[PDB]
Amino acid sequence: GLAVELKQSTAQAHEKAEHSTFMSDLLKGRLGVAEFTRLQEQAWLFYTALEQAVDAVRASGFAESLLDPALNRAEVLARDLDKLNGSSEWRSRITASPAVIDYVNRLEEIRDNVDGPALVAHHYVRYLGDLSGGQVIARMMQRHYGVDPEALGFYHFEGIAKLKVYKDEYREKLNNLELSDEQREHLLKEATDAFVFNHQVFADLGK
Ligand SMILES: OC[C@H]1O[C@@](CO)(O[C@H]2O[C@H](CO)[C@@H](O)[C@H](O)[C@H]2O)[C@@H](O)[C@@H]1O
Repeated sequence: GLAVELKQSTAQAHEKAEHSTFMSDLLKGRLGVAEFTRLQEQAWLFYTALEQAVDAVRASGFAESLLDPALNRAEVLARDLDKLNGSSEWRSRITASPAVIDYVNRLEEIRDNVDGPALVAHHYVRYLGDLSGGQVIARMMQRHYGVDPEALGFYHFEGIAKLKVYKDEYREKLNNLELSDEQREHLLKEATDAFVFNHQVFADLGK
């Protein structure tokens, strides 16, 4: 099944992502609200691009049931940033890091080429992450740094009642997605690329 193969093919990349110095220090309480805010600013950039690609692919008629609009984060994230930054000034202030430029470039290639299988790979890596370790991240931003949960809306999925149930549903959708042999190979390859982009985002954030 695709869901298992995806999890296995990306296991090494997941571990490397999880143990990046920036993410490691952030989660262990060794940084601060400021760094979490820098992370969320960069995320707003790549989620904006991700969700444009999602919009394109869904509109094209591919992976429709997987591409649940309830997952959209860009507007929720903008409200978090308004809270974290104390105004909407950040919008005209933020600059993409070199890793984010590469990530956004890939996502815009996917969008404009309407590369459905690639988009699914990117969707899995980000959204299943948010529904998973993202829950731990939100808890630890509050506990380590006193971030108000009003500024952690990113990690809350309105009108998803049960996260584990949702993820099992998601994995079943992956398993039933019709793919040619090369589309499947491409999806798997792109999933590891997606993890590597995130690794590079964290590396730039650590400096
Ligand atoms: O579980 C998430 C993800 O982590 C991986 C590799 O990083 O597995 C590691 O962590 C698991 C628990 O979270 C352990 O059971 C496993 O032994 C360890 O390698 C991936 O396999 C997994 O999808």
